[PDB]
Amino acid sequence: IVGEALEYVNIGLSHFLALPLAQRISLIIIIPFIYNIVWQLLYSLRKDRPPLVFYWIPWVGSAVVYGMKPYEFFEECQKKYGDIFSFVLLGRVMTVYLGPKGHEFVFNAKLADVSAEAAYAHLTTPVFGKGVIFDCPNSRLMEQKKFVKGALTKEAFKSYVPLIAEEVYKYFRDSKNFRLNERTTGTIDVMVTQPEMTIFTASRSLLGKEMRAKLDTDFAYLYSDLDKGFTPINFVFPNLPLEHYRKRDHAQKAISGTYMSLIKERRKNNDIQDRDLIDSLMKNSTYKDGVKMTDQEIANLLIGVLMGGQHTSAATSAWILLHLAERPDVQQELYEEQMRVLDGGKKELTYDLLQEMPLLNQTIKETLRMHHPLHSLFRKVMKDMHVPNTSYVIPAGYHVLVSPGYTHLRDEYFPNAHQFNIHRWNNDSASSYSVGEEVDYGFGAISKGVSSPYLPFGGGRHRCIGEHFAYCQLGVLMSIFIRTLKWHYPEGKTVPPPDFTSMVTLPTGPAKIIWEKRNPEQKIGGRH
Ligand SMILES: CC[C@@H]([C@H](C)O)n1ncn(-c2ccc(N3CCN(c4ccc(OC[C@@H]5CO[C@@](Cn6cncn6)(c6ccc(F)cc6F)C5)cc4)CC3)cc2)c1=O
Ligand code: HEM
Repeated sequence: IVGEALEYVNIGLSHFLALPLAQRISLIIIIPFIYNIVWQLLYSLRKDRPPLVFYWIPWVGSAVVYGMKPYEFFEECQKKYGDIFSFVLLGRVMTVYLGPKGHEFVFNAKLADVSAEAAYAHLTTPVFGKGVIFDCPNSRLMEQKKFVKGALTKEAFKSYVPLIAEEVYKYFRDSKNFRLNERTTGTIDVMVTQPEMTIFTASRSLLGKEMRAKLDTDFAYLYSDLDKGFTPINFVFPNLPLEHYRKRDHAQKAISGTYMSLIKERRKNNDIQDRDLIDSLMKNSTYKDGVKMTDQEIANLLIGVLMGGQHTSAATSAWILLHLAERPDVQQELYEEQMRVLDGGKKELTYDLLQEMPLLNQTIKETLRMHHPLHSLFRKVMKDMHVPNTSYVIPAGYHVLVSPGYTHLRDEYFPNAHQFNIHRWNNDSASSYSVGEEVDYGFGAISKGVSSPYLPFGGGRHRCIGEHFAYCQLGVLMSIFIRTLKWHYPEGKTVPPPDFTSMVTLPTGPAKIIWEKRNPEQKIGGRH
């Protein structure tokens, strides 16, 4: 008889429940630890699954090392399993596909196969507000990107360039970090100066003079509040009853409220021109089904667009300054270009003249290669995906992770990849371009192929639409920096390592540089 054993299960269950609440808790710990380790070992037997990176702590997965040095993580994984592999991240299984084929597999994936908004909505909806970007169907996103692109035209850029220049000179004149009319040399932290320069120039151009004027008041503090709410933690803890989160939410309401105030006032004046992104969205934000964006959605879309461009651009100009700080040879070469194109500084900078500064654009290009702001782009897998030329199947509920920034740093695709060399882009200074066929997902014709090893602006339906705005802003900014100042490192200092745990791969601060005026007696005019 074995029925005596079935009794003994029951008995065992009872004897278990009467263990001391000390031993019983550790069992509550030690059991999932063992099952996890067992499940992985069984998972490796499955060959329609990409290799899974081993980990001890359940749920947490490889979060720590991935968070701290994702490119070094990816390299070790790549050496062991090749380009396709999975790892556990805070409850989620990420399947990484490295290299150009990975770009193709994720960026060009079927709309039915993956979802970005499913990956990203928690990160962004709390910050931007409802109804826009990733809080709406992909088809709504496609048209929003079309609306915003409508204020990012060549003629807009011609009008923005002098507005941006004015803000940069204003910042050199009035900021305590510079004060060039009073000081001929000084030390700055680029992680302090660049976010300020960035929001000032982006506000003035995209949002207009009134909105820029508000950053000169206490209202600036709300931007700082909202800004602090744009962080990776939102991936895990989007909302939780703390101080941090209420300021953020308050800020969102307060800032969207201000844009709406301006919007409603411009319409109640028939004062709707072609100045800024606000005018533009007012005139052009009706979807194809005839539904119009609400004033709230318009305001929210403004916040999203300003916030995203804030962090990518601010990090990029910081890195540019940092790399040039140890390359007086490159500052020198850039200065010669400025003198040539602007006739010794006589000519006023314009959008057309910016396009005749290939070395400057190449410098932005090379900084975006060495410092892709977003080291990992995500999609949630919605339908089972088979990985071509493999037996691999990525089951729904997984996430795919693509990382062009990792490929940016591979010697195979960029010789001496960890060397800053703007001349690798000689006669190839364009922000990006297509090597063949194009396609349109609803916001303009863009490259069909996404196989370039250089993809700072992504590709496919979720491709950036800010690239030309960013080059315009970075271009004006760096053209004025170069013409006005030389700079270098404090003794024994050099380019800092990136902080891969922040929203963007900004430098680990404080990252200080020492500036000095090229023309000590040059004064910046205007009232203050
Ligand atoms: C827990 C213990 C801790 C210890 C120390 O290990 N740890 N362990 C692990 N980690 C860890 C691990 C990983 C990370 N992150 C990985 C994910 N990252 C990330 C960032 C942004 C992303 O943005 C998605 C969209 C794309 O478009 C944007 C952006 N944009 C594009 N153009 C302009 N803006 C956009 C678009 C349109 C708009 F209109 C606006 C927008 F914004 C938003 C996607 C991914 C951040 C870093 C951080 C920390 C830890 O910290
Ligand atoms: C150096 C500057 C920038 C870089 C490197 C950059 C990079 C990117 C990348 C990689 C994506 C695709 C994300 C994904 O596929 O998951 C993206 C998307 C996007 N970016 Fe940018 N970006 C920059 C600046 C800007 C600016 C200045 C704006 C607005 C003025 C902007 C607005 C957008 C928008 C609207 C999307 C679409 C997101 C989607 O369709 O899912 N970006 N950007």
